Amino acid sequence: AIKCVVVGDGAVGKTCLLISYTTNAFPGYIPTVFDNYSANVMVDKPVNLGLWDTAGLEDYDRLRPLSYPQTDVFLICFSLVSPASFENVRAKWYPEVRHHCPNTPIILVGTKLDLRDDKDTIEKLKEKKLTPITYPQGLAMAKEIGAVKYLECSALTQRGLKTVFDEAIRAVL
Ligand SMILES: Nc1nc2c(ncn2[C@@H]2O[C@H](COP(=O)(O)OP(=O)(O)NP(=O)(O)O)[C@@H](O)[C@H]2O)c(=O)[nH]1
Ligand SMILES: [Mg+2]
Repeated sequence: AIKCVVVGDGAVGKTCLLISYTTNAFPGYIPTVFDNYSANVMVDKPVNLGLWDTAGLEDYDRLRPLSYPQTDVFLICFSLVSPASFENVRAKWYPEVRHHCPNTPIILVGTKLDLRDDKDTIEKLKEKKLTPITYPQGLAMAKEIGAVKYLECSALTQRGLKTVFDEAIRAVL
């Protein structure tokens, strides 16, 4: 099995992405405490992928890193429509992962891709003087954190969803 650990701010869509990917179902917001999912996947070919779905809420900061030993690949996730979560990629998640796992490959994943170029979402953000994260900004952030790939997905439409796991696996094999 490959151990893939998924981290990122509360509500960015970690659980939706894992459940959408393993089951084709879309939940179902219940904040995660901790869950383990597993998929037998064909990449490039069969793989047992163990997915560790972590708590994004700050109450679990002291506990979350207990999950980290032995990880094969990390997914650091941020919502493409939440600039705070994007800044936390380098302000919180990158350092927390690296504190514990200096070497383990990171994939940076921008989530809720279906909302990024949604007009109502862009309007609401604009009122707040903010704008969705664009692909080149995500790429710059991937570079700044030495992520091995930057990928965008939607758990809702499944755009980009398979490639996230193909690349997590390619990162390890
Ligand atoms: N529009 C859209 N909404 C999404 C998508 N993925 C998740 N959401 C919404 O964002 C909310 C948070 O989703 P969830 O996966 O539970 O977030 P989480 O990162 O696992 N939060 P926690 O760290 O607290 O477990 C849910 O209401 C969910 O339906 C998406 O791909 N598109
Ligand atoms: Mg969750």
